[PDB]
Amino acid sequence: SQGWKYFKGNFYYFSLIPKTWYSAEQFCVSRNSHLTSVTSESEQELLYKTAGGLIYWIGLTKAGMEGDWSWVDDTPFNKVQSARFWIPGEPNNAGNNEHCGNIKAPSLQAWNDAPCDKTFLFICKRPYVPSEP
Amino acid sequence: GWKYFKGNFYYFSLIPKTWYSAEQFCVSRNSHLTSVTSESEQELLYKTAGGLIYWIGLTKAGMEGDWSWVDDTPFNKVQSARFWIPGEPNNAGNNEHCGNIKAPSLQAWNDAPCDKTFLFICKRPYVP
Amino acid sequence: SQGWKYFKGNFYYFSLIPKTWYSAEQFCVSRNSHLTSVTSESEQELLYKTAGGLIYWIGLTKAGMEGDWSWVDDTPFNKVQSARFWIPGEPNNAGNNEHCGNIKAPSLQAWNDAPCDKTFLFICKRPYVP
Amino acid sequence: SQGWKYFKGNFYYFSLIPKTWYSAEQFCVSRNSHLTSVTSESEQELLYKTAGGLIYWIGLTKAGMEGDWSWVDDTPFNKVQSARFWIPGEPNNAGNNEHCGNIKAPSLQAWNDAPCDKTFLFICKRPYVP
Amino acid sequence: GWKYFKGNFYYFSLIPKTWYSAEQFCVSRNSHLTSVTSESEQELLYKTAGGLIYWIGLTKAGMEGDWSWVDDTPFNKVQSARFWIPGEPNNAGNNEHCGNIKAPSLQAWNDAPCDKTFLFICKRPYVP
Amino acid sequence: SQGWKYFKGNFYYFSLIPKTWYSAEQFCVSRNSHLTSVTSESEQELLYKTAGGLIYWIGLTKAGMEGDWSWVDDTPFNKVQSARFWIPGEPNNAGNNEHCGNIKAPSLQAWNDAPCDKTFLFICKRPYVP
Amino acid sequence: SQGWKYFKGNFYYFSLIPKTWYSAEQFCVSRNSHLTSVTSESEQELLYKTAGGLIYWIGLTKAGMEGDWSWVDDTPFNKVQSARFWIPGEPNNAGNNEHCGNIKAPSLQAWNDAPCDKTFLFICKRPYVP
Amino acid sequence: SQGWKYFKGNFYYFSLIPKTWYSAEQFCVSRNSHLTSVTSESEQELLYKTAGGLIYWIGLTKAGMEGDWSWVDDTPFNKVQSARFWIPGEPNNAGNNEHCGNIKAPSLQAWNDAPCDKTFLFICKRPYVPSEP
Ligand SMILES: [Ca+2]
Ligand SMILES: [Ca+2]
Ligand SMILES: [Ca+2]
Ligand SMILES: [Ca+2]
Ligand SMILES: [Ca+2]
Ligand SMILES: [Ca+2]
Ligand SMILES: [Ca+2]
Ligand SMILES: [Ca+2]
Ligand SMILES: [Cl-]
Ligand SMILES: [Cl-]
Ligand SMILES: [Mg+2]
Ligand SMILES: [Mg+2]
Ligand SMILES: [Mg+2]
Ligand SMILES: [Mg+2]
Ligand SMILES: [Mg+2]
Ligand SMILES: [Mg+2]
Ligand SMILES: [Mg+2]
Ligand SMILES: [Mg+2]
Repeated sequence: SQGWKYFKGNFYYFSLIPKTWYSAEQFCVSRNSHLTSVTSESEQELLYKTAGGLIYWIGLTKAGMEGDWSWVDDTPFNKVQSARFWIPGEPNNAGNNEHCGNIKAPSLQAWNDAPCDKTFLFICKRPYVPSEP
Repeated sequence: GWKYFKGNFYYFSLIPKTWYSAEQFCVSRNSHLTSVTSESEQELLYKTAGGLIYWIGLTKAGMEGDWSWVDDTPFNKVQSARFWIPGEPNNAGNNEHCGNIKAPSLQAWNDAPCDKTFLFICKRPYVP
Repeated sequence: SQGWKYFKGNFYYFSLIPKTWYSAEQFCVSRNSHLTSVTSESEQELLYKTAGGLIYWIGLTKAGMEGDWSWVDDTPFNKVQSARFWIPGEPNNAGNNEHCGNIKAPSLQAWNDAPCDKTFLFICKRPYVP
Repeated sequence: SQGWKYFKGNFYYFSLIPKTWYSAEQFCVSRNSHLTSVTSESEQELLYKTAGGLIYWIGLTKAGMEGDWSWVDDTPFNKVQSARFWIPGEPNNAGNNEHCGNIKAPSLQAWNDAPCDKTFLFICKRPYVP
Repeated sequence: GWKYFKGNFYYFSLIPKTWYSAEQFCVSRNSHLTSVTSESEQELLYKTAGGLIYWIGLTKAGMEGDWSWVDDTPFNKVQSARFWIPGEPNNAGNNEHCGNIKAPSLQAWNDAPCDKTFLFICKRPYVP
Repeated sequence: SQGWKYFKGNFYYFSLIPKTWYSAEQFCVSRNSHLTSVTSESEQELLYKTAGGLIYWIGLTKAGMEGDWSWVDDTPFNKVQSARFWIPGEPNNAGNNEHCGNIKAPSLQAWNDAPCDKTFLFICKRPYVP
Repeated sequence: SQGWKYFKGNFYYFSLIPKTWYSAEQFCVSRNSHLTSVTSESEQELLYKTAGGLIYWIGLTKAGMEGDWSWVDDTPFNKVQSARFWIPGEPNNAGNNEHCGNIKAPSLQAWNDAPCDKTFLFICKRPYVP
Repeated sequence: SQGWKYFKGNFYYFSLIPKTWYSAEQFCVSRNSHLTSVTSESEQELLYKTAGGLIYWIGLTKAGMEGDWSWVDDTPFNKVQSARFWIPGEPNNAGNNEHCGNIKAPSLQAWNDAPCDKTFLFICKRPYVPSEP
């Protein structure tokens, strides 16, 4: 597929069709990828600038017993270093039912919690694995 | 309301949810949507289900869309072929990427769209 | 890789060279496999009969903070259903240092815990792919 | 334990007793941690300066049938961005037997591959989780 | 080599081509991949085909992926349901958007990927 | 729209108001239909029996440079198989001006050509949608 | 015919005899042409200047169950880019019976909808095909 | 679907996956569209500038008895006014088997004939039909 943008050792797909969070993950896995994690300011900047005004699912979901946030790609979640990327006042767990996260605002403070069963465009991340000629 | 069988507890829900919302329900209860790895466990499940459809932990994984178990039990294509309803998985509409227990038989499983809501079964390990 | 034996949807490799548990694991992963799990009586039977009274690393290892036993292939470990597959009195954690497990006796009570850095022959399991 | 050191959302344990790579990773998992991953220059610099010229196992290990490097804490391994962190000429798979990695040189270019069965001090990592 | 039947001529090719390359072959011969609109024409085709698979003018059209005829004969869902192999069209792999004559029966049609190569049948009208 | 009669996968509307051929066509298209084609004997039978000995525009019209007859619904026109459905001696092109066709006689030899701008009742055909 | 006029890859016939919209379109099809479409300002200007203040049927006709305008030569009708070409206030469907369109006013805003059964001179178009 | 760009009363989809010419058409029809026609310089400019260096099928195909070029959307083909949009020396009917057309060069002279059964990205065109509020 076209549509995979390179950045710092990964490729990033910004979908054209909207899915629920899990259906989006399943499309990523079928493409040897996962909904993206975000572990730096420069990655966050890529995603929000590319996103423009459109809302995209990323790999953020609740998991374990205390519903701590987690990344579907299994990156260990760093709550300290992730606090800077939430919209102010998010996560707000609107109606006690917002257990997945998307990029919503055009700022490094971009993430919002939303219900997993809601449909949005999504971002996949696929590793690049070079090899010496 | 958990039912005990062979080292696990099983929760047959009362409320329907999508496949992933059921899976997060189970993870909040220290469990996962159930795997099925023996004819006796298939039989416990379809006898308990009383003819109603329940999501189980079957979902697709990889580019080739091989089936997998959300609890990470390796999925055995050969030993489980017998556990599908004849004709399934049929991938209806190109959008059936999760599995449920449907027919009261060893040949019980169907593929269904993951965003459909059904009752669901969690499996929690008993650790004495 | 040759010398794989087929049973119920998996192939099994019985090594002829001893490794530590982890290095055994590494060898299996280089052959697209894992040290084997054991999840039914017929599989245990295959494995101890095949082993021929010789000792092999299997995929048993402690994990998490309670040191509960686990499978390195990520099969959920069923403690109740596996209790019958340990040699009586195992796992005894000799020296407080036996954090891996092997097939040691030719019996359905076959398994012993042993130190991970001891070297034994090992059993890999690989899924049959159609 | 008293001696966990804090940086950027994670705590680090520098061991005082040497272990094989897997026995080190079991000790980290018994402390609710894993052998450490390295995902930025600032983290590599903390680790090699703290190591103070002593060799420590880190979470580098081969995985998959290709033998690509990975992190035992399941952080996706970024081969492009990690190339800066190996000592020049490593991983060199000396002896065809170097399947685990440690912090060896006091430099941003610090890592070596070594036999998993060698004993070295080791470094565990765990995120702060309120 | 054209076979005459009920006001049309029919060409059973000797060379296999994709569905659209066969259709352009037929258009270069003042014809189209055949429509089928009666049991007698179905029967002429599957008896002449001698058990071999031929593309015919069946292809999908609209957002709902209704079948259509390339020669613009309106496609009658009710009168043609009988002309499919039982189970078809099954849309195998999500990529079967053209039709061929496959089984020697009134129940003859299969859906297949349009980029597969088969022999093909053109229909040219006879205008006295 | 009501008053549609079902036969073999289509519905048929027999108007009660006369139009020119084209305006009849327009009316059918506003009801998601076309002036009807006729492609089997049973359909012709339905249509002339229903018409009850009254004259109706059908979808027959000349098109292309030879003035061959055609169907406005784009069914390919089968000249050989339709010859039996014209009244003997039709189409006679009276006045060199009869470029549309109607069902006129209650017989399988039913059709006549007539001028397009004459007004008659008309028959629309609409596919049954499941 | 001698009198076809050429512009931008197409020839145009301005009739001398008036016909209903459909009988005009049949006359164009007997000349290997269609009532004309209009797809640019320069084509509209050629047509209204040539028309010289006389009304001509063009290929505008309703099609589909919604009654959207279309071109009889099957040029996809661009409703956005055609809005400039209607006389202000048209199509006004006078009488609920105006299903065809003609060039009426000598202006870029030229088109009116009129009853298809009205007789007017008409304009045929055909591409040059070497 | 996102990915539909507006221009002069139509929307234009530049695909992310490559198909044969007909399979591309079939995807367009499933989306209530067709492979695009090109009837002006300004439309041609849109397509080649958007395309960049990537090759896309357009609606150009041979049809009728003399294999004249035609548009799949049924726009009548104007050979005079289309001559300016072919790459120099195209169409060349390489190996007597090039019966479909794509946009290839980054110029108003952009079209090339190629075999219909070859796979390329493709462009669909969908009409916009406004209605007064
Ligand atoms: Ca929220
Ligand atoms: Ca199914
Ligand atoms: Ca022991
Ligand atoms: Ca080395
Ligand atoms: Ca099929
Ligand atoms: Ca007559
Ligand atoms: Ca008017
Ligand atoms: Ca060429
Ligand atoms: Cl950062
Ligand atoms: Cl232009
Ligand atoms: Mg997409
Ligand atoms: Mg419940
Ligand atoms: Mg060996
Ligand atoms: Mg220590
Ligand atoms: Mg041939
Ligand atoms: Mg009426
Ligand atoms: Mg005249
Ligand atoms: Mg696409």
